[PDB]
Amino acid sequence: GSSGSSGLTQQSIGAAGSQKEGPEGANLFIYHLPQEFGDQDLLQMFMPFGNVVSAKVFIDKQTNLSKCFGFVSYDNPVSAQAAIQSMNGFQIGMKRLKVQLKRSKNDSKSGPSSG
Repeated sequence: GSSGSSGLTQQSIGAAGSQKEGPEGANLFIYHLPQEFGDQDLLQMFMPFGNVVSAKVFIDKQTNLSKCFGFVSYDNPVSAQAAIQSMNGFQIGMKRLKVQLKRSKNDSKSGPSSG
């Protein structure tokens, strides 16, 4: 496990380490992350599912080490789901992962009207 590849890629976006988010309704929060995983990893971990808009990791204020959880967001709530669908409970290393999009009480999606 923990396989990686440094294949020369011409993908220059600049999301690694950014508290940015997509459109209202779309969100992604990774929890129960390993020590091996960091900031970039998470990005290249969700990239496969789609073009991640935001991808960052939190750090403890006592152990100065990853909080075992990071934030993420897509361009829409339709793609962000694709990830969780599988990621949700992704058995990594010896444990499982926990991904969930920031819950939303009131979501007003101005869709098609007078149709």
